[PDB]
Amino acid sequence: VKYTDAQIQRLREYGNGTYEQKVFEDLASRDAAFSKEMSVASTDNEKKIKGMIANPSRHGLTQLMNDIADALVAEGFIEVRTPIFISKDALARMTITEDKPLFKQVFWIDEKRALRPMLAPNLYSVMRDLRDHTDGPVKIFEMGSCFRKELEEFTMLSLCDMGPRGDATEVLKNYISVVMKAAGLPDYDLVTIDVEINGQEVCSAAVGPDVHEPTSGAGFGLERLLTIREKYSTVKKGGASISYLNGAKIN
Amino acid sequence: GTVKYTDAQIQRLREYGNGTYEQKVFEDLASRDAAFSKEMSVASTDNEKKIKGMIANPSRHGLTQLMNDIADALVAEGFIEVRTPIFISKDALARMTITEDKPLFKQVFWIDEKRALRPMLAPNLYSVMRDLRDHTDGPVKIFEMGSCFRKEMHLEEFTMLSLCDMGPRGDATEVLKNYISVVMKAAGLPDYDLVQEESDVYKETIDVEINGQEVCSAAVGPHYLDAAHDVHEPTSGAGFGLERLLTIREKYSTVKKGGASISYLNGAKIN
Ligand SMILES: Nc1ncnc2c1ncn2[C@@H]1O[C@H](COP(=O)(O)OP(=O)(O)OP(=O)(O)O)[C@@H](O)[C@H]1O
Ligand SMILES: Nc1ncnc2c1ncn2[C@@H]1O[C@H](COP(=O)(O)O)[C@@H](O)[C@H]1O
Ligand SMILES: [NH3+][C@@H](Cc1ccc2[nH]c3ccccc3c(=O)c2c1)C(=O)O
Ligand SMILES: [Mg+2]
Ligand SMILES: [Mg+2]
Ligand SMILES: [Mg+2]
Repeated sequence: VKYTDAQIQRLREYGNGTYEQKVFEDLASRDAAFSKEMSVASTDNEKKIKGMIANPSRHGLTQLMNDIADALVAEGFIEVRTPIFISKDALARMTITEDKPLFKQVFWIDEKRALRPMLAPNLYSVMRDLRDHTDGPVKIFEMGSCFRKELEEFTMLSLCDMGPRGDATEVLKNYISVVMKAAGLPDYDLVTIDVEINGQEVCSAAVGPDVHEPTSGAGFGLERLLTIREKYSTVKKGGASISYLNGAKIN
Repeated sequence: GTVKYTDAQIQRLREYGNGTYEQKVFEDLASRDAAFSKEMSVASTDNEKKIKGMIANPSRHGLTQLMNDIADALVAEGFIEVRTPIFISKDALARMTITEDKPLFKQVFWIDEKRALRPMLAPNLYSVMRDLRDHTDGPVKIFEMGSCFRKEMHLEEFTMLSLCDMGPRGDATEVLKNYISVVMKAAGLPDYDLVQEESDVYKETIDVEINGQEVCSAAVGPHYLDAAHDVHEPTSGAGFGLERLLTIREKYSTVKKGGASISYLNGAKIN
């Protein structure tokens, strides 16, 4: 006997335990355990919010962004910031056309512009222009909000490099290692390449997608990383919200 | 003399250059045009040097660094850093008194019939601060840094830093002035003026100006706005334009160079 779907939802509202795994042998014992775990979840949540107010910290998502960013700069990556608005033409050069399914997920701002659903269009542009100014490899990254109709707003970390690279795949796997280790998630699986933790995809990366330079890139979902690391019971608690703050429900 | 660079020449000089071209005066058109030619070459050269320096010495972004400098200073003062959604509701805008008839309403980017890109951080911050009051009897002090959007030193996407305090100990105006000092000093801009300005949302604000350029609007209340958000105690708050601060501190010739861009990187044009 397990918690009902409704009970799971109620437990996850204020609690960050792993309630789906629990089994009982009696509706009566399920119900008694549920009552106790709901009370513990709620009191634990209240104590946690009372603690943040009393000892404020950098936001958990901001802290994670800083930890990863300082690691990438030490690896030689330039941090860039690009606009949230992108053009329809930019999406089309990404092959996101009325045909592709991602297109139907795009938030349009007007007839010619959209909220970016990924960071790559802008980063490709910046990377290519930076290469106009140097003979060497160019390595950049951005962290920022992306938007898709479904989290509808999520924070992507995208890194990319252009230029000569001995063993592109090995180099890309090392970039992934730098990020994951800096994020506090050193244990993960690789599946052009996907990063999974217990089957949950947290990164998609690839080597080398009219003359072009060698290029590779990796995109991480930072709320997903934070959720896994802090063992929050939903992906809606660690990022931007007016209901949650650093894992705790404020209302 | 009395001859200046033309408006078009000023725009051309500022594309790659961060000098103060609007101050130049010349005897005649020939001397103006000769100086323009020389200064355009200097600007392009200096710009290329800056780009090559950034490539040789990769760094955090200047806007990110400013955001961290100020945020660390506020957390040290006991402010909670929050992050709230970019999307907000039409009702939330109405609660700020941003309704159909108001000028700012015409500046709003709508996502659908009920939701918009936030033009300001106050709507979400009011909600969060009010809910945090449910959990403490003491001061509630929060801030957010994040993109806001307006149809328009103006950008259509800009980064606001908004702070607010519900129930501070002491006079709300002196407390607000001290918080402004913390931010401005942490931003590397200790010299500024505080100027009363009119506001259709707040009635009157205290603005932070540097050489006449607004970089922040701040206010206590007003009471009708607090009551509209179920807040029944003294509140204050301040909203800073981070690109404006960075532009002034780094002496960039336009506000488009230090923030998010596909043409500029930390003051230098890459294309
Ligand atoms: N379009 C914009 N681009 C860049 N910064 C902006 C923009 N609008 C506002 N800001 C910054 O946000 C701060 C707080 O926003 P506020 O609502 O007071 O702006 P505002 O009074 O409309 O400004 P302005 O008179 O300069 O248009 C402003 O002091 C300014 O520093
Ligand atoms: N709707 C979403 N919510 C949260 N994270 C997302 C979302 N879409 C994509 N991501 C993250 O972004 C990464 C790259 O996305 P994609 O470009 O779709 O492969 C994924 O591996 C996820 O971690
Ligand atoms: N005038 C700008 C500046 C502004 C001024 C007063 C404020 N007071 C507040 C009170 C509670 C919650 C948040 C705020 C806050 O954002 C805030 C911001 C704007 O709002 O765009
Ligand atoms: Mg304005
Ligand atoms: Mg103004
Ligand atoms: Mg103002």
